[PDB]
Amino acid sequence: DDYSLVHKNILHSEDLLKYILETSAYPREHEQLKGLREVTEKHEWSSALVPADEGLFLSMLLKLMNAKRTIEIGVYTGYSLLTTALALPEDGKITAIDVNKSYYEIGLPFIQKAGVEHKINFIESEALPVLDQMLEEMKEEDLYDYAFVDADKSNYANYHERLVKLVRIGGAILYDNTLWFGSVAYPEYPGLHPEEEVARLSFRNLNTFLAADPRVEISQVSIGDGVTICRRLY
Amino acid sequence: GPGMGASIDDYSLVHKNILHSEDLLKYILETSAYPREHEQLKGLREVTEKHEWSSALVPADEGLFLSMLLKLMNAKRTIEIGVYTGYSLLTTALALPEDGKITAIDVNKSYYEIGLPFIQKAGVEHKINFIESEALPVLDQMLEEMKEEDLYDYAFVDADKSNYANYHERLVKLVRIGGAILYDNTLWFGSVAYPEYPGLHPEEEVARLSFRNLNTFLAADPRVEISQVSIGDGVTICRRLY
Ligand SMILES: Nc1ncnc2c1ncn2[C@@H]1O[C@H](CSCC[C@H](N)C(=O)O)[C@@H](O)[C@H]1O
Ligand SMILES: Nc1ncnc2c1ncn2[C@@H]1O[C@H](CSCC[C@H](N)C(=O)O)[C@@H](O)[C@H]1O
Ligand SMILES: [Mg+2]
Ligand SMILES: [Mg+2]
Repeated sequence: DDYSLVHKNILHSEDLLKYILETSAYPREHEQLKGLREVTEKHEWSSALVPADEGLFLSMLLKLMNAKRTIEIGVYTGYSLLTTALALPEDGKITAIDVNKSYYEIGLPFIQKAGVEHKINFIESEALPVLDQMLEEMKEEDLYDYAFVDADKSNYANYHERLVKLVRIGGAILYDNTLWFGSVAYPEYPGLHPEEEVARLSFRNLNTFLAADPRVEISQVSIGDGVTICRRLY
Repeated sequence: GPGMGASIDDYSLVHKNILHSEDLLKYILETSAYPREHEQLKGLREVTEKHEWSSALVPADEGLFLSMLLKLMNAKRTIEIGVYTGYSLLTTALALPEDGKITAIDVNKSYYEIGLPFIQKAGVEHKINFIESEALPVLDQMLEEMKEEDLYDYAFVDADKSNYANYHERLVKLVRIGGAILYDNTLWFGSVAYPEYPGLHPEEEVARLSFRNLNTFLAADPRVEISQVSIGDGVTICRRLY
């Protein structure tokens, strides 16, 4: 974590974010999500964690659209994955993909105690080959309702070209961190780790592309670090 | 407020935003909102920006989020409480299918008639039943006449800010199980973040205290699941559980 941006907020004060979390998020957070978050807070990459207010937003979307089959790309310790698994019905199904299974094992005991591991097919791999392989075998009747994209930041455009064919018409594709700590707002942004700058430029290009992509409708939402919701049109 | 009482000259929060910079908000609007905004929404927004109550207008990024929720949940029958010039109402009517139906309520029809030419030009006024009235008597009459068959899929609440809690007690019975109730402005320019806050007009302070109480109440209400979203001035989404 030699990164520069980890502690930057997109909201105007730490006090405002704290108010949201303490008033509206933590009281509604499943005990196993609380447990998973607290153990993840001890980890070196805790800054990658999907925050608790964003989690409840993901859950609300899944329930409002009556999602049943989803894909979760970029799992880390499993906060967004457990959010999804708790939101789905008892017979819901999730394909979860991450290059690093050791991160998943940090949160897996909490997923198991929540009683939802049976919904999850965890695949340890880089996401792009898995999505390529899904496209070759995907039957139209098995298209996903919802995809959450939170893996290699520099690769979101490549994920998008597969996902617009893997989610159903009317299904949702959510891209996490599309404001990149607010640093996308300017053509140049000093002081970044070179990997952070790669990600920043990738998101500026992605945001412009998705706003013109005729295959989806979009809504960029200033929650967490920015989330762009895409809905497949055809 | 826009509906009744104090003028805009007294208000203290109008120039605040919940995001960390105006540059970030401008980036969101110019990159992701304006390119996806219907030309009649653009026209309605631009005429409304010149009105004395422009601070109450639902912004363009929030509008596209409302549209996205409506479409993802396949909403068909909705209620819009607090219309003003009609930005969120036109957003809803464009999002709904051709046979969608909206019950729109506002105490001031003259505000609505500012936006009506754009709604007409957009070709979706046929979906809208506009009712000029305070909202509570209308909702109470709906409670007496409603059958389970005709419950609303979605309600957008953006009327008298001091009175959302009373709206909520009706809407949890008027929206179907699994349907959505959205409360607008629940972060009130960030001023909800402290028990005490300096220098607001009495009406702004009454609204601030109302939102602090509402946010605590909704988080404790077993009838709904919630998500408070830091878009616009804060939107709290509620989903009816029973
Ligand atoms: N090419 C790749 N394919 C799949 N996963 C990748 C990847 N590159 C990085 N990742 C994974 O992407 C994750 C980003 S952090 C994901 C956070 C998680 N969604 C949450 O709810 O908190 C890390 O776990 C990392 O191991
Ligand atoms: N008691 C009441 N019943 C119904 N409408 C009310 C009301 N008190 C105030 N209002 C109306 O609530 C509106 C708040 S501003 C609404 C903004 C609008 N939703 C948008 O998309 O921009 C004003 O038009 C005001 O006239
Ligand atoms: Mg992320
Ligand atoms: Mg409002």
